[PDB]
Amino acid sequence: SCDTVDQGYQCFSETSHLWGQYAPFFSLANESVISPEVPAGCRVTFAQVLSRHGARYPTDSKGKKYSALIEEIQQNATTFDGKYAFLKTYNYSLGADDLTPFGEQELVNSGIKFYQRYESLTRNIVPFIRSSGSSRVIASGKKFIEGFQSTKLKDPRAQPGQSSPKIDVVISEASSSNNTLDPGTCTVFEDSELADTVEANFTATFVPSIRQRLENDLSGVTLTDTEVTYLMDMCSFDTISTSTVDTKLSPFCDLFTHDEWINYDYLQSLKKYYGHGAGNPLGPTQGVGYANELIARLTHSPVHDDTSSNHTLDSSPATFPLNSTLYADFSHDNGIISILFALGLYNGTKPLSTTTVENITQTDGFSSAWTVPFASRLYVEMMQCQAEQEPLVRVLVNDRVVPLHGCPVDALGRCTRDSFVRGLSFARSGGDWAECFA
Ligand SMILES: *[C@@H]1O[C@H](CO)[C@@H](O)[C@H](O)[C@H]1NC(C)=O
Ligand SMILES: *[C@@H]1O[C@H](CO)[C@@H](O)[C@H](O)[C@H]1NC(C)=O
Ligand SMILES: *[C@@H]1O[C@H](CO)[C@@H](O)[C@H](O)[C@H]1NC(C)=O
Ligand SMILES: *[C@@H]1O[C@H](CO)[C@@H](O)[C@H](O)[C@H]1NC(C)=O
Repeated sequence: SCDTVDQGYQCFSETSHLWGQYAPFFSLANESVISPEVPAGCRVTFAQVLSRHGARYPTDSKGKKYSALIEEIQQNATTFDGKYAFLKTYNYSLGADDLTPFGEQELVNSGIKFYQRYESLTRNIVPFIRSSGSSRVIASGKKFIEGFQSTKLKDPRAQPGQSSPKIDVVISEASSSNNTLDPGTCTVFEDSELADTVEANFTATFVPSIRQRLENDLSGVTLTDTEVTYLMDMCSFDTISTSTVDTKLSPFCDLFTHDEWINYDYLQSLKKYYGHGAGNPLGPTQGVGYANELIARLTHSPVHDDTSSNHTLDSSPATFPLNSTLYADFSHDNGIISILFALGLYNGTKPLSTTTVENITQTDGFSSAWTVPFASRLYVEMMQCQAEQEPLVRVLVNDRVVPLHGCPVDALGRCTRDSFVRGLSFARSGGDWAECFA
């Protein structure tokens, strides 16, 4: 009941919604001031979904550190009581890198939801599908296709025995690969340390108090600030790795107060903002490949790009068809942040304060949790309306209508295609990709 196909993960939302990019997808449809519904007189003629992979186990690296930290807490501490008792016996048995059962289901759900929302097209049109080449992203693509195909089969209006939807293109994450979904070739951006600095500066403003209380409660234990954030991370990973994802919040969660979760969440928005978003000088530049691919799709014309795009892939109709109506792309949070910013979507957002928490009003809709949670989705729609000769573009971020920037937006969040594309002059010029090397 608190976890559904349509509304996502609304369980314990006072905690679970502040885990940033470790938050399980939760729908923001009700938080949308503008209605997500197709307006009257309007028909959707195009839909692209860009999705993150689903909930996962910790990376092997982080998982070794979590697991070693907890042993140390077990070897050293003398008092494990009250909220701390569970820690004496806690037996680290999380897996590593792979999607969890819960994460698998999120993407099945996401396929169901995309199939249903665009049913008057998904009934007879097989989406053209791409995925960044990482096992968890690929597996996610296939779970999404699973749920989509299940729903098509049950739909009385679906044209049956069409080819299956499949992952048409797996884009390489190798270091030499031009990957629009998650670029790794911008040498100077790859070397950036802005995020780390910001992370440390902000963690120093709220973590030491927590560190202190933990050392106080667990006599014999001594912790770094970084270690405290590991036990904060465990609250998400120990909640959504288990069978009890829907019924029980991890015990890690209750070692920290709501106000500390607020800082945690904000910390997570900072890492993403200065790591991959407008805060980082080459962050939005990581999104221009995809933005140029998006424009080719919207205008049914050849990709004009010389940043992250692979030309062998994009100049062939087989691996980059221009008229497929429906498209699905699967990737990582960091690439999705860059793309969100390269598309102008958060150009109402002032650079985030590195010293003080900012609520979702101050940041004008930007947060890690609101943009790239586990199984995040972005939908780009093109629609044709009664009073207008031109197609109108509309964008939703996790079910929230996000008003376009760079073009004359109407009160429904939309701009004409031609003006939206013209607005994307930063991506059209290649953004700051020339600086990847000087
Ligand atoms: C572009 O894609 C092709 C086809 O998958 C591949 O073999 C080649 O490595 C890619 N080139 C770059 C620069 O990514
Ligand atoms: C546990 O004690 C060891 C050895 O004294 C020390 O080096 C380590 O930092 C302590 N760790 C924690 C998490 O308290
Ligand atoms: C890959 O991107 C680089 C850097 O933008 C570009 O110059 C090169 O020609 C591209 N290679 C392919 C196969 O698209
Ligand atoms: C968004 O603002 C950035 C901030 O520099 C600018 O480069 C970009 O062109 C703007 N994009 C749109 C669509 O307005």
